[PDB]
Amino acid sequence: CGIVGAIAQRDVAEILLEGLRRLEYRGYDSAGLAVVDAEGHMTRLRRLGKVQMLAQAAEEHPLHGGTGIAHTRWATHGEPSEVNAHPHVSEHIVVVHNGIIENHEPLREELKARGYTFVSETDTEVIAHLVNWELKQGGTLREAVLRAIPQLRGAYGTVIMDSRHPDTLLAARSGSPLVIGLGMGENFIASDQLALLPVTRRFIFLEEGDIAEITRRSVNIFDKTGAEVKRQDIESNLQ
Amino acid sequence: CGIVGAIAQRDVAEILLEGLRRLEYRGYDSAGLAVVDAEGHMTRLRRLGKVQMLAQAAEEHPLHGGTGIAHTRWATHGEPSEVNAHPHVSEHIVVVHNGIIENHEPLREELKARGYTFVSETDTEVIAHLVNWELKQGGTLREAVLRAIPQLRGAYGTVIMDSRHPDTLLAARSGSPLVIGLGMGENFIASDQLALLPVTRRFIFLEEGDIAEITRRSVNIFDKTGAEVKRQDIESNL
Ligand SMILES: N[C@@H](CCC(=O)O)C(=O)O
Ligand SMILES: N[C@@H](CCC(=O)O)C(=O)O
Ligand code: NA
Ligand code: NA
Repeated sequence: CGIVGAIAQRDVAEILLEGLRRLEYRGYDSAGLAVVDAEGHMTRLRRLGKVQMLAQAAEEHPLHGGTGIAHTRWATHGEPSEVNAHPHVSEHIVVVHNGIIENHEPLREELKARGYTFVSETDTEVIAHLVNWELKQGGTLREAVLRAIPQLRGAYGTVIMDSRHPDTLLAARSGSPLVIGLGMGENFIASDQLALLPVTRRFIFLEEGDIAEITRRSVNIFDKTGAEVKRQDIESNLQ
Repeated sequence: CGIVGAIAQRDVAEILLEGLRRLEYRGYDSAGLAVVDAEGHMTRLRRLGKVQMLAQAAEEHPLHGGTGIAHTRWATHGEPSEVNAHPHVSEHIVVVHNGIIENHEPLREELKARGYTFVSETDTEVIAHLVNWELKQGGTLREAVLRAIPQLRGAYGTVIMDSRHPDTLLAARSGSPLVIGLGMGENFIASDQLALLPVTRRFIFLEEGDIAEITRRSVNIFDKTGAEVKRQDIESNL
């Protein structure tokens, strides 16, 4: 239900937690985050419960790394539990997701035949294993995500990262909002601009069907056929 | 003329240079910056001429480090030259300064007598040598600055760092404006809030006579008797 992501030189865990504090929708049930450092070391922490519980856990095990994604969940598929909380993983592929993957069943079956173990009951987890699958077929994360997204049906927003290549985040808007926040030598993404105001006031709103490749220094947006599209940045005057 | 400073986890050179670009409208003859990394390695680059010239040189000497100060100068003491541009140094003490130190002559002679060599013709350089002097007497950078400031007369603002302890910046407002910009796990300072808008919208204005010690995580403000004062932070989108 709430997504925040960041790709920066500085540690982003505190920015992600502050973003989640700004995305605490009535009835959400769990929260989690994953950060990866420059050497590809990933730390993921999830909790059934409130962002404050996650924040307290993060205080104990300080999470270093300039690339990360975080999520508050409002469960639709799978009961609230830490196992089902986001980020979900498929080895090096880490995903957070808002909305629903309608065709999760057939997809889950295909991936199971490809040798993938599902550990959660969520529709989300199919996104992770599928991008893992596509990436195995060769190409960059952007290319794999371009192949993946058409296979997914439903109303969703997702941000994906590959812990082996922590210099890029991929994001796709396909029935649920996402907005990019532009920083200086760092970039952010959230499902609501309100999450990002502490660190930037300049935004690019993704449009329906947009897939964005975000690095510390560049934002490149494409549609599903892989065509590059131009989206305007705007300065927000909200406090 | 324009001052920008930053103390962050990320490299700050780009933020400093952008801050200077935002200050060019005030006019200036030279500009410079200094950044220090976590290990105390200081890189200083100065140019007679435009910020764009400095930014170009920075592109060849990519400056790494999370603590730094930068300045555009409008010369009052000493002709425009790279030697007279700030930041000025005294070994590990590095200073940028707006305004004038009216009593620079007596202090310069005093510090010359004390063994310092002045490389520049600026009043500014006395600040660097004086803080270096006071620090030799013992204490923290904050303590040394508290002892230095009362010796200076003039209408000025200054930001000071010690490359040996890159986790703190000291700033003193004594007749020329300075504003702190509050970030998340980083803090900034400038002579004009316009310099800081790209990175934050929350500010604390230093009041006359305030001496601030700024770290990545905290801002502690004192008066000249060393008393802690509380200043209000305000949000200001321009
Ligand atoms: N359907 C996903 C995401 C729900 C949401 O948008 O929070 C889940 O149940 O985990
Ligand atoms: N008096 C100092 C500072 C001038 C300024 O405020 O730019 C100098 O001449 O370098
Ligand atoms: Na869709
Ligand atoms: Na004064």
